[PDB]
Amino acid sequence: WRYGGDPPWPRVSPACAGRFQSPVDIRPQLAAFSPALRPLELLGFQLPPLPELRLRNNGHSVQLTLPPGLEMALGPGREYRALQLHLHWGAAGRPGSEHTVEGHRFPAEIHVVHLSTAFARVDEALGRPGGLAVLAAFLEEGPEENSAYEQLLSRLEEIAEEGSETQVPGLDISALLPSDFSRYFQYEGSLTTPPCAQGVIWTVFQQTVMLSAKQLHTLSDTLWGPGDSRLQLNFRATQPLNGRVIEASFP
Amino acid sequence: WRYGGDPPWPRVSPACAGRFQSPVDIRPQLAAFSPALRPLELLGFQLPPLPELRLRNNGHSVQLTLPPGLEMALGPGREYRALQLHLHWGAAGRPGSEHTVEGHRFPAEIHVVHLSTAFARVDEALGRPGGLAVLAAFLEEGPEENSAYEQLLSRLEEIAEEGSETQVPGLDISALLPSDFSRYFQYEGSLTTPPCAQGVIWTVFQQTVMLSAKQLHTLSDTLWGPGDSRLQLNFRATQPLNGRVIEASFP
Ligand SMILES: CC#CCN1C(=O)c2ccc(S(N)(=O)=O)cc2S1(=O)=O
Ligand SMILES: CC#CCN1C(=O)c2ccc(S(N)(=O)=O)cc2S1(=O)=O
Ligand SMILES: [Zn+2]
Ligand SMILES: [Zn+2]
Repeated sequence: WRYGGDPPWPRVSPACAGRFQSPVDIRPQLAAFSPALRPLELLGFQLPPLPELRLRNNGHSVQLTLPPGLEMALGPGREYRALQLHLHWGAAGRPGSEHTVEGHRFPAEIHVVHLSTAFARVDEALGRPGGLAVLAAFLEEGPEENSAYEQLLSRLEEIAEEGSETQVPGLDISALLPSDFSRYFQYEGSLTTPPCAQGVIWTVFQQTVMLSAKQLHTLSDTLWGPGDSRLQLNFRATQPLNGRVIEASFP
Repeated sequence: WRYGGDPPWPRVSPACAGRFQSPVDIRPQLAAFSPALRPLELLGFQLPPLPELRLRNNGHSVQLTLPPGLEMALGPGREYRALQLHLHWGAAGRPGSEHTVEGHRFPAEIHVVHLSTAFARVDEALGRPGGLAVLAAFLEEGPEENSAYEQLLSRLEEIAEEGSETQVPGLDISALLPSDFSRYFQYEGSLTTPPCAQGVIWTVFQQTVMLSAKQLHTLSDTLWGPGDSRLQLNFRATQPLNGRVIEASFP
């Protein structure tokens, strides 16, 4: 399968035509204030410089392999451990966030993928409710160079070829995420690529994160995808809610 | 394991010493109104007389094994299928519900235990997020007699012995529950007997079900448990929320 260019995704993966798919369009005034949504807890994310982390070009995105010990909680006793993170982005002049807010698509989007501590392996967790949790944040253009993201973007050139990978030194993973861990949207959806497994809890931060133009450009323009072809516009059209009510941690 | 004496429940099952156990004390004052909680939807609960259902005195409760085909959804994409239902009660002039409201203990309580459609069987579901779900309703003393419960209560004589069972014709299982599926409390808890696995979603109706006084005597008076003792006060001690917030489908 490929981003923008058949095969159609149900042909390759019928799950992708399920009723509860991701990403989705967030319409904050139809979201539901749920006071029981407490602040996110992220421990162990402040990594030292060694060991090094694997950063690969998989042709569908750039992916950082996170080590054991990144622990996350959506609620009391509802804990997770981070596996990896990756990005989604547009092209020159065009946005490529997966999730949108009232129609507005953001320049790019970070996804940090976690596994319920109730499941030992990802493949037990796939398809099961709550088995996987993704923290999503939006990246926009702001006036300043973002130093947390620079640590990755400055390494993009070395893995421009589809399938190539490099070791980067450890970074503070939490530094790539927004400021208020108490302000987010949450719904249950799916993987946004095949196999499109449902049961994924999606937490989308209410706050954005700001990158320079040199940094967003670097993100879309540096990487080569499948075929003699650029890795760009690697997002999925927003999917219908089909009766799902998006929740908000804030009024 | 039993209610009143040894063995102690953590010595049986380690999970019975978990932080997030059931039952709890529902203080509506502190419940988070959550407008994403829509009305519950049952399917296939209106059973014909054949096939018949096994009703058992397992020495801890009276338990009705339910057939295939009984579908329940907590909301869009949160789908379960019913396994069994059972009862908790007190004694003469003593209440026996597991859950209490602002300290109030009700005469008895019906549990309807469900399995997430993501799991083929209970052992896969235990301890997993949302793996099992229980619908709980309180039974109160009422003026007129309940004809739905008379179908079951009239058969208790036949299973007085501990470990005995009978076969009863099918019935509207939903008529054993309140008519209002829209107004409820929801929280994440445990099973209230070993192995006491967490990750269980408890939905507690605020509408009660009404049984005549004799019916409540029939329930509490008829059955025999371990030793030469009646089966009575077969509820577990109220457990602390330990930071969990109960949600409410209504303001
Ligand atoms: C099979 C398998 C697997 C692992 N994953 C994916 O394919 C996939 C696709 C999209 C995402 S995304 N856009 O975060 O949901 C995450 C994953 S994954 O769990 O790491
Ligand atoms: C192992 C196994 C099993 C099945 N179940 C239990 O042990 C248990 C305990 C308490 C309840 S209760 N009192 O409703 O929580 C229900 C079940 S069960 O799922 O049918
Ligand atoms: Zn993604
Ligand atoms: Zn019970």
